[PDB]
Amino acid sequence: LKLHDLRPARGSKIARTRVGRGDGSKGKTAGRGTKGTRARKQVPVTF
RNA sequence: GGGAUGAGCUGUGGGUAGGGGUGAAAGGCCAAUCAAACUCCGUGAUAGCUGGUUCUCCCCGAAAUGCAUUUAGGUGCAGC
Ligand SMILES: [Mg+2]
Ligand SMILES: [Mg+2]
Ligand SMILES: [Mg+2]
Ligand SMILES: [Mg+2]
Ligand SMILES: [Mg+2]
Ligand SMILES: [Mg+2]
Ligand SMILES: [Mg+2]
Ligand SMILES: [Mg+2]
Ligand SMILES: [Mg+2]
Ligand SMILES: [Mg+2]
Ligand SMILES: [Mg+2]
Ligand SMILES: [Mg+2]
Ligand SMILES: [Mg+2]
Ligand SMILES: [Mg+2]
Ligand SMILES: [Mg+2]
Repeated sequence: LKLHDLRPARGSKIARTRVGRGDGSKGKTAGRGTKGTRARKQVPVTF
């Protein structure tokens, strides 16, 4: 009863990763690090 | 300082338009930009390049080597 009693099952919802938001998380390169192709583009799988 | 009756100077009106014009020829000039004007559109062109990418704490923690490469400052697989 009482919609303020419904909650999701544990582990079903996790927070997304926000990737360009300071040093305490994926810092400034947002997990890329590099300076080459992969810093700005994707490499085709066939390559 | 040169020309200053001449292949002179100048007013008004007109014509030639972009791979086109015009040039007593310098790649010169075509509205302060010309080895191909300007504006809008394709268009948020592309850039293996340069720059930037924003709150927190806990655990772990590298690599700068091999092979291949229109390859060597890029990338694929291996290694970590
Ligand atoms: Mg910073
Ligand atoms: Mg990453
Ligand atoms: Mg890289
Ligand atoms: Mg580097
Ligand atoms: Mg950087
Ligand atoms: Mg594709
Ligand atoms: Mg004389
Ligand atoms: Mg004289
Ligand atoms: Mg006219
Ligand atoms: Mg042109
Ligand atoms: Mg010359
Ligand atoms: Mg001019
Ligand atoms: Mg051209
Ligand atoms: Mg298009
Ligand atoms: Mg440690």
